Amino acid sequence: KTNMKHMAGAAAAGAVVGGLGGYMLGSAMSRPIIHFGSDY
Amino acid sequence: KTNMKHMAGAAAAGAVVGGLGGYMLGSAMSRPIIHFGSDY
Amino acid sequence: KTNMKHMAGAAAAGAVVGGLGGYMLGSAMSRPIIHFGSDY
Amino acid sequence: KTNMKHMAGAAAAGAVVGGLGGYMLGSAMSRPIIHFGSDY
Amino acid sequence: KTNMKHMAGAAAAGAVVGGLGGYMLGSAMSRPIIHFGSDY
Amino acid sequence: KTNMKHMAGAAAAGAVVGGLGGYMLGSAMSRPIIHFGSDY
Amino acid sequence: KTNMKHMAGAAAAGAVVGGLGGYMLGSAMSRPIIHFGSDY
Amino acid sequence: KTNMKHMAGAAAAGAVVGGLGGYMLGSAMSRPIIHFGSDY
Amino acid sequence: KTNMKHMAGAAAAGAVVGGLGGYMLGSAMSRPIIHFGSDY
Amino acid sequence: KTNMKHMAGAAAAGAVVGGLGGYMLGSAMSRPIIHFGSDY
Repeated sequence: KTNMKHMAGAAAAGAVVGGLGGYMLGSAMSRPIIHFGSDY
Repeated sequence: KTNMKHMAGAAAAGAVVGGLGGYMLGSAMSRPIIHFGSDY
Repeated sequence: KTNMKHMAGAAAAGAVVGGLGGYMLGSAMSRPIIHFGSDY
Repeated sequence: KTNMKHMAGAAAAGAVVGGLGGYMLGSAMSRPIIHFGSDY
Repeated sequence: KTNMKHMAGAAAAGAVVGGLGGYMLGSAMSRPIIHFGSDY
Repeated sequence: KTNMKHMAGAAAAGAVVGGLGGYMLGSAMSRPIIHFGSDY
Repeated sequence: KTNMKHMAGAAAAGAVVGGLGGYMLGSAMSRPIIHFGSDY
Repeated sequence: KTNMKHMAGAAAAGAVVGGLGGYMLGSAMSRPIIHFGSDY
Repeated sequence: KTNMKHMAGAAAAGAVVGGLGGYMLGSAMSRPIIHFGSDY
Repeated sequence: KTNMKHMAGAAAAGAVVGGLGGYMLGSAMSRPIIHFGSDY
């Protein structure tokens, strides 16, 4: 029995926020997640 | 028995928020997720 | 018995929000997800 | 017995929101999902 | 017995929202999903 | 003057090749492209 | 003057090739393209 | 004058090649590209 | 004059190659590229 | 004059190669690239 499981080459997560004009009284929220496969 | 399971080449998640004009009294929310396959 | 399961080449999820004019008193919400196949 | 199951080449999900004129007192909501095939 | 099941080349889902004129007091909601075939 | 040009929500291109039976002395070639609109 | 041009929600291009029986001495070629509108 | 040009939410390109049976004396070539809009 | 140009949320490119059966005397070549918009 | 150009949230490129059966006398080549927009 041979097993190869739960792999990925490259994974990247991020966010870019830019304040250049206007007022921006609110918010700029970002929550990007990456989850692989869990074994049971 | 040979097994190859739950793989992906490249996975990327993110968001770009740009404030250049207007007021932006509200919000800019982003939640992108990536989940692979879980074993049971 | 040979098995090859739950794979994908490349997967990407994200959102771009741009404030350039108007007021934007509301919101700009985005939740894009990607889920692979789970084993039972 | 040979098995090849639940694969896809490339999968991408996202949204683009642009505020350039008007007021936008409301919302711009987007929830695009992609789910592969689950095994039972 | 040989099996090849639940595959697709490329799958993409998203939405583009543009505020350029008018008031937009309402909403712009989009929920596009893509689901493959599940095994039982 | 206000301008919004050359946008798309999500774009994905790929190919899946599976060798499970037969001989496959030939080839399996795939070249899928996606090009947006160019400005002049 | 207000302008909104050359947009699409989601665009995907791909191909699936499966070798399961026979000989396949020939080829399986696929070239699907997607081009948006160009400005002049 | 306000300008918003050449954007996309998420873009992904890839290929999955699987050798499980047969001989595969040939090839499995894939070249998927994605190009945005160029300014002149 | 305000300018917002050549953006994307998330971009991912990759390939998965799996040798599980058969001989694979040939090749498994993949070259997926992603190019944004160039300014002139 | 305000300028925001050539941005992306997250970008990832990679490849996964798995040798589990067969002979693999050939090759498994992958060259995925990602290029942003160049200014002139």
